[PDB]
Amino acid sequence: PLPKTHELHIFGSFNGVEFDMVGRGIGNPNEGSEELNAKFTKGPLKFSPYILVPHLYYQYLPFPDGMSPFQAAMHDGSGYQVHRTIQYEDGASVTAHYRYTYEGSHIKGEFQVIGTGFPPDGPVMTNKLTAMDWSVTKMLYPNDKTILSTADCSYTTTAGKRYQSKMRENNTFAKPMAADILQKQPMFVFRKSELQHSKTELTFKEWQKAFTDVM
Amino acid sequence: PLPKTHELHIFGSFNGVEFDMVGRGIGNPNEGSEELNAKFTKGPLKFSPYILVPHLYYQYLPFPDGMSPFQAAMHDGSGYQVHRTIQYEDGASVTAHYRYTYEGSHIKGEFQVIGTGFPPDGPVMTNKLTAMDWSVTKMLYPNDKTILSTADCSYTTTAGKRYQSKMRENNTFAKPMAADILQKQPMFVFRKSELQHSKTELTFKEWQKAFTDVM
Amino acid sequence: PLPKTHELHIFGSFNGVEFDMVGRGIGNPNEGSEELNAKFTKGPLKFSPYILVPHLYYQYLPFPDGMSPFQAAMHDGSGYQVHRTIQYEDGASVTAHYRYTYEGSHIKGEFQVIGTGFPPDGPVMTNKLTAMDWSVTKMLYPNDKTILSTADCSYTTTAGKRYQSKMRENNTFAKPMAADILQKQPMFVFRKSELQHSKTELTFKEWQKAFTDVM
Amino acid sequence: PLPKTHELHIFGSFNGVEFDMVGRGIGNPNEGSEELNAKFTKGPLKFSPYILVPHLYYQYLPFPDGMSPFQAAMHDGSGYQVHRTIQYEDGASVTAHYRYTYEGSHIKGEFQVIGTGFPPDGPVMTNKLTAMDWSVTKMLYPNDKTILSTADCSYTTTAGKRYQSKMRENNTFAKPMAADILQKQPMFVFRKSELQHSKTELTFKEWQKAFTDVM
Repeated sequence: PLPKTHELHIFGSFNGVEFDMVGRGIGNPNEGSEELNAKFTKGPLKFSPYILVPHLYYQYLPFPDGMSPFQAAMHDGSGYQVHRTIQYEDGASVTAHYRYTYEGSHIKGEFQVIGTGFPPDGPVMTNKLTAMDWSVTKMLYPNDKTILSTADCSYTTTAGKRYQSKMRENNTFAKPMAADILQKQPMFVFRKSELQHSKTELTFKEWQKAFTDVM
Repeated sequence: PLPKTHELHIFGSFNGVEFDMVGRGIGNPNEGSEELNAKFTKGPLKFSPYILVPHLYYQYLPFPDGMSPFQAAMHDGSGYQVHRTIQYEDGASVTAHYRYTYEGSHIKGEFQVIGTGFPPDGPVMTNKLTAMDWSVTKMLYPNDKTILSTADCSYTTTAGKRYQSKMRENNTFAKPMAADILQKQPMFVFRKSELQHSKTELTFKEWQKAFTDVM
Repeated sequence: PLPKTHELHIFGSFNGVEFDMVGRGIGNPNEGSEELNAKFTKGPLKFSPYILVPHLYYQYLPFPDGMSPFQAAMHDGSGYQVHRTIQYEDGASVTAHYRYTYEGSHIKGEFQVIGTGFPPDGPVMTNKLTAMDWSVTKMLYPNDKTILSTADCSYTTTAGKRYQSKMRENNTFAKPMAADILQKQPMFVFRKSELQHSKTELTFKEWQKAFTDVM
Repeated sequence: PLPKTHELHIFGSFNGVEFDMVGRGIGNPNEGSEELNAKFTKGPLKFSPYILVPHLYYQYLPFPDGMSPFQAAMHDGSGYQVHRTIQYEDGASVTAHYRYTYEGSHIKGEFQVIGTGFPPDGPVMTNKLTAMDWSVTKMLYPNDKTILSTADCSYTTTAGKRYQSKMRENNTFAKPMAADILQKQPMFVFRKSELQHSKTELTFKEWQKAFTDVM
């Protein structure tokens, strides 16, 4: 059972201040596209909404020859969990844990996001991020139940210089990934993200494309 | 009030498997010592108990000329939160968030600890860790409510090759730290740990000593 | 002109033991292909020849809409230098500096390569590396004379487990890169490498392809 | 023999522009002190003289119970080489290789230093560094000929924020280090630095102190 709709709940804190957000979306699991609308609960954000982009659904991502491991684990209900760290060039750090429940073609996401060390005068706390650069993630399978994923991420700023980060995650599966997934390493994923936000809501879209080669 | 006793609740998961642990302890805040006993809330652990050492109370740490910022925040109840990431040389990662409540001289710790990507054949999952090397943490105060602390950590193993990690954390304070704290940077902290564990319990001791100089 | 032939001189040390290698080769600057043969002056190497892969010619890399900055800089003779760091998961490190001279369509490379801390019983020093995984490099242009390039690299080994590294470099240009090159960021590059080696010598090939998108 | 005098030759480049320095100094190998006078070869530095601090003689460093391995390698003439990498918070990097010859108690150092990616508007290239913070280096001995040393380094700057770096090195010994040295790990080294500079020259002092404990 592959997804068509999803809900999001982010909870946690930024620089010691609790925050919470809910959203709902749609996507196309055959084309790795998704979109989400989220209404900011109680007034504006005290930080750049662009910082939320990674935390705003790999179940929408197909692989070249068949289901992604993410899709397979939804389809058989065994599931996976995501444990992510992001280290920002100015010393800030975000840690995140993602858990999912499924009903038919509907995903429910419960995302714990904790951010600290954002400089009060930095681009995140002063809302100077203007967009997130397209990215390539590299995935390896150190064992049959664990994916290690790495990316070098970056945002454009109003200043003109890019705000960089290193993103690392483990994806841990309750059951082993299928042979035909494991035999194709490394696996890369190209992602494009678009965020438009106003005072009291945001609209998010992501396109993802898995590839082993470009030549 | 300075602390004299504490209790510990750790909850989270390692390699996707929930675990939970409680214990009780004592310490001397004039001398930066502590002692903790804990039982496992389910038979033996499925990983080296030595991996828990950083998660097993900086309120017991004084500074050279007065209270640590940790002590001052316990004393006036305004408090601090710890956000820690540990990256292990074999690709495992741990993220942690520490929160505290105070009842006079008593500390209640609620510690979320999430570990992923420990190789099933690695020294953590096959219990080859023998002890935690003595360590030096470097602390800087990038602003008046934030400490950034870093350390290069290592364990001895049965094979005799060290198991290394990099530890990084923010400590985020509700109230600005005192000017006299903010004046002395970098501040270093020496730590020694000992862990004795058996099948169904562990005993933990830590000594901590702040210093700006050794000459 | 665009390059058609090249020679290689690598000098430096691995774990404090000097080594030196010369080699010659050809490539197709319109397709991003190159190959190289090098005889060992003093018989089979003291470490895995696979470790040399990144050090065995971006002048053969075209860009999607015309010349790469590398090709342009060769064209006007103004040139560029590469300064590269590679950090291996077992604590080893390599630093490298590449300088080039040009005689028409022939490239002469002088590469200093210094490696240290490769454990004697590790996969490099005991020749357990079997191949270098295909890679994706992310390139940004923090200023008009500088590229910053990052890749997460990995080799296959005999014992099945991957041998990972992080590769970071600057490419520094004597004259600014063209505004047309500077406009399209990030720029990714896909690389495939092939190495075969005898007791006597080695043969190396590389295919590189630049892309801003896969969709 | 222990050292009492040294000369220095740094050669290399910063942001692809060659520089060269020669200098002369003295020190006390029983107390871990040194001083150096050094001259800028042509005109002033295009960059902060403070960036040079780590490149401006562990032979002066005694150990708590006897000679450091650095001093023992000098004494018997077998020697060691230093291979150092430094990663700066704004994306810059320096690699250095130190080689030494000895004539009795006189050291001759030949230091290759290569720096790239320092932003033209950053604190190095616009001369905003004001001092190098006191530092603690952690040393481990993964094998009997190899030290791994790590330190988190920081400078004060004119803009009211620190400029941080991560320094990593291997020190590689032509002869095995002594077992009395190999048995005590980790070993830490505390270092203090002072720098003064004019248009034509600088004066540098360092104090180093090895310690296994502070309690």
